[PDB]
Amino acid sequence: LPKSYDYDLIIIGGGSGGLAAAKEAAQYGKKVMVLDFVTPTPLGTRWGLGGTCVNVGCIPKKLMHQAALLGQALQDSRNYGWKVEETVKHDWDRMIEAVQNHIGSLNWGYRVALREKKVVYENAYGQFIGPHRIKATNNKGKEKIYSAERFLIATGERPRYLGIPGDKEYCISSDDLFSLPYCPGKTLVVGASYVALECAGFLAGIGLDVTVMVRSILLRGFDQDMANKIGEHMEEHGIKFIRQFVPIKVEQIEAGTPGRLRVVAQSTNSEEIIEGEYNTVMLAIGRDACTRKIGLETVGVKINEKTGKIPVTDEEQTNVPYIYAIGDILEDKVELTPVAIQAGRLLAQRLYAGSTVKCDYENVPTTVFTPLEYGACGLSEEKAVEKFGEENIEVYHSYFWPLEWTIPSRDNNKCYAKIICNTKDNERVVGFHVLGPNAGEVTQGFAAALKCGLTKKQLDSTIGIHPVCAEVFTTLSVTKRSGASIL
Amino acid sequence: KSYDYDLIIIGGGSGGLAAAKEAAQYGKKVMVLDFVTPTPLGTRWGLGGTCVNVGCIPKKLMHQAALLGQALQDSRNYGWKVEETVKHDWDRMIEAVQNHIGSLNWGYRVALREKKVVYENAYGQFIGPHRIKATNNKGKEKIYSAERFLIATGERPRYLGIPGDKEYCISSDDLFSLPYCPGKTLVVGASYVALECAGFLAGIGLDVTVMVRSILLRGFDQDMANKIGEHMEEHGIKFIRQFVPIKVEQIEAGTPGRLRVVAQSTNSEEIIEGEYNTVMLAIGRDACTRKIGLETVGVKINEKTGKIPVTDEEQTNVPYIYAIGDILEDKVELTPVAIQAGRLLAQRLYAGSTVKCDYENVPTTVFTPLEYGACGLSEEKAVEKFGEENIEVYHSYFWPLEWTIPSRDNNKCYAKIICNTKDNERVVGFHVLGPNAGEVTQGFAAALKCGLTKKQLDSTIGIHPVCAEVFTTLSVTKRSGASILQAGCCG
Ligand SMILES: Cc1cc2nc3c(=O)[nH]c(=O)nc-3n(C[C@H](O)[C@H](O)[C@H](O)COP(=O)(O)OP(=O)(O)OC[C@H]3O[C@@H](n4cnc5c(N)ncnc54)[C@H](O)[C@@H]3O)c2cc1C
Ligand SMILES: Cc1cc2nc3c(=O)[nH]c(=O)nc-3n(C[C@H](O)[C@H](O)[C@H](O)COP(=O)(O)OP(=O)(O)OC[C@H]3O[C@@H](n4cnc5c(N)ncnc54)[C@H](O)[C@@H]3O)c2cc1C
Repeated sequence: LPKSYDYDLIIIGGGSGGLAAAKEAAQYGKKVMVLDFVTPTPLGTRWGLGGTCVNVGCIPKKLMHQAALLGQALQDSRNYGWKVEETVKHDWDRMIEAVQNHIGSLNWGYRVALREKKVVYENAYGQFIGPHRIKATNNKGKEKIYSAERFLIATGERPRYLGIPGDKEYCISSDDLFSLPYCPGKTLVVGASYVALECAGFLAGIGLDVTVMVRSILLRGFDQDMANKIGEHMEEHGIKFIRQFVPIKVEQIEAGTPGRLRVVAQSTNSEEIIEGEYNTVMLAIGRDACTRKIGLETVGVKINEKTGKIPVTDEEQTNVPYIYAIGDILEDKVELTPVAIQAGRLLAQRLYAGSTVKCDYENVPTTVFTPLEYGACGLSEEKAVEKFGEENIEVYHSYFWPLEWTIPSRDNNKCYAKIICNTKDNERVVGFHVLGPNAGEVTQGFAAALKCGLTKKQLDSTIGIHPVCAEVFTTLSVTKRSGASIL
Repeated sequence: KSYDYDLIIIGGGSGGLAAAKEAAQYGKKVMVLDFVTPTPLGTRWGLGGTCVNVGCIPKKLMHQAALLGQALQDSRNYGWKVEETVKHDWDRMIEAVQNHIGSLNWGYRVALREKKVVYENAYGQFIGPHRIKATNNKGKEKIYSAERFLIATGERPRYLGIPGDKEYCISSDDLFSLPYCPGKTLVVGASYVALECAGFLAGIGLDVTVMVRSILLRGFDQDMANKIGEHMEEHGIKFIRQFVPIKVEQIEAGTPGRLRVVAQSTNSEEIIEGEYNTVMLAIGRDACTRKIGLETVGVKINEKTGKIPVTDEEQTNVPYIYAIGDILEDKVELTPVAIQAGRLLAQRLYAGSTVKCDYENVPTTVFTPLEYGACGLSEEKAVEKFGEENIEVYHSYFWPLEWTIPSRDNNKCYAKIICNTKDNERVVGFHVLGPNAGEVTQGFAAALKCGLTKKQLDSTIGIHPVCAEVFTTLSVTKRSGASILQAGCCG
């Protein structure tokens, strides 16, 4: 009668948002349970507690990015006086081992964090079966049913495939790459998402022959001027591109570790068809919300059956009152770990602690870890013009050259900076974009500045820090309208 | 009213060249005098100022060489097949650093020619109202008149009045061009210069020691300072605390030679002595305001400190004479600040701008082995100004993803913001000890210019996985008592 459900809250999904909400909730003394299960990849790769970010996302992605940056660091050191050979060899295996070992340490940590906070953790797949009731199936098949006063859906997504011959059977994806047991060799990454380019990037940085087949534009959604510059930088530094082509079939010329596959691709506007041979073929074309097979119908949760995303209120509530959702699965939000975490944390506070602070998904900063990092926050130049009108938007930009690059004598005028201003609003800074080293580190603070209503005037009154990249933003004086060169 | 120039600028450094260029842009006739008086050992350098030749630029570049050494070690675990120990070539480094400086020197000259600014490589001194004498290198003098003057003369490495220093010791001015590897070195003092150089020299593979009179980094937050101290000590750099040297003597000339430093305790009658190959003096700097005939024109300066008191518009007591840069009294001794002032000043005069240079919450970064960025009040200064009870301090440790594979330095990086509870917990102080601290600090500075509040900070989302994000989620205050050991195995 008065709440005798099994738990005050059940969380489907032990990833970024999941674990965040779990911990926050436990802190206010609620009986919480977290179900987390990892469904193997078509090739049978699986991993521990943590979510996408910990095992197959940010964490390992960044670390390999770093291995690539360090190779560059080995070359840069020659001119600064370190006596190193001109060509240093890299060991895939040694790397993966190290990365997987860190991951393992994180898996275990999350497990312990849960135990310590008195949160029950079942490594089982969940699916609702009826109001306030869920079924959990473990790895052996054994099932059990639990009731709970509320539910949080934090299930995340997974690498999408092409419906084409040979993919699930021969191709790998983000899920497999970070634990690959052999050097991928001549690789072909397919798609032009953040993931696509980031991986093509580190793969090239560690010495492999890489090619990237794109269907249309690079980084759809991101500022196109910037994207194109990332493209250009990648192309100038190894990575080869095949533009306007989608593959139609992949066939195994020979199994191995790695083997040899042949990819047959077709033009997206010609009847032209090509074919090439590669050791590995990574599919990085998009990801699919894990919202379909969890029996949402039995409980009444309305999801956009088209996209897979779960519409939700500004408080992360679904149509069904006692069921909430956060994370990648949300519809029209931001598909990033910190967001998932913020939502999870604040939601729990809103329920179990009287907080009334809603997660703010506006001008969420982001960074794409391509060989030349790109950081960003706010409107792209396109989306800015559209929203306020070409006439009311001023664009201040400038190239720049990292002091650290002068001795090695490389890449002058590749790094780029631009802010977007709203003339109708005291030249408010509505867009912040930076292409260059340590882009994430540079962007974080300017994000807190946009949350404060940074004005070009106030920016101009800030003094830069010399000599560091980030200062280029304190002295932007050339506008794009003007016409002046910044080259 | 028939003067030779609309403006004469003494000093072709950071603020000098900035005002020069800005003024020329509004079509005024401008002249810049820049002369470099050698170091007791006779080192000299081109156009540019302290920062270009013997400051920021070469300082950071070497800091970088030290970081790359660490990058070489870090690369092994990420799979790169590198030796355990790589040797460093001092000569090759300096040649490269000096080559960049050179290109910068030339650059600045061309920038002046192109903007139609007259450059005289001569030392200047006022001789009487609106008139100055310029003495070149050979001795030949000339006199010029101008409707207004800008004093942007900067400072120079200060010495100890003690036996053997000017004769056997090097300073920031010499180090960046040193023609030989300094070998076992002893750095005297604990200024940011002191620590930064001790830092890179150690990072490059040298035996380094640091003799300190009292506290490290006087002026900066002490909790932070101490942490840098501790980090340096734990990573090579040796320290001798509470000791000032009393005499330095050459046990044997050479490249480098061998010197013997004799030092006296600062609270005991104890005296010690050690032998070193080089001895760098980094105890402070002196304002170049004394030998420029300021009396002949009436310019009033603080005769004690050497600094020139000035208005909020950078004006001296003498209306047609202005001053910017390190020289100023109670300002901020940083290149970007000199530049801002110089630029804005020229606009105020020659363009009707009414925008004054804002010296409040100027961000800064001490490039020690573990960088330290900062902006606004220190914790100490915040407490004093608003009262212990009204100050809340949010802090946390953090561990760079980049350092996990090489498995090193867990919980060394540290972050802390100071808030004023009486003012919607405004963020009055921002301090971060970790990699790329300048890059991390720059943006939060623009935030403080906007009145960033802890609430607004909390509403900002972090970028993952990046160091700077630790600031978006500070929940532990110092008052509370909670421990902040953030990162063992997880969270
Ligand atoms: C290659 C790659 C790189 C990325 N890089 C970054 C980056 O640098 N920065 C950033 O912010 N974001 C990055 N992301 C995105 C980030 O990983 C996601 O935004 C974040 O992980 C979403 O957290 P989540 O909890 O909502 O989804 P998830 O983290 O994926 O949590 C989902 C968990 O739920 C489990 N699960 C699913 N269904 C069930 C069920 N029915 N029962 C039990 N358990 C279930 C899943 O197996 C999974 O472990 C990256 C993603 C990828 C793929
Ligand atoms: C080792 C070191 C590291 C530093 N690192 C940093 C850093 O990382 N970031 C930062 O912001 N700041 C740094 N600084 C401080 C920065 O260099 C100064 O704040 C800045 O250079 C001051 O510019 P200025 O024009 O006021 O003086 P200066 O730049 O030094 O310009 C002075 C010029 O005037 C010339 N001159 C002097 N008298 C005469 C005369 N009578 N006639 C003709 N010419 C004359 C001098 O030779 C000199 O070239 C550092 C300083 C040092 C010493």
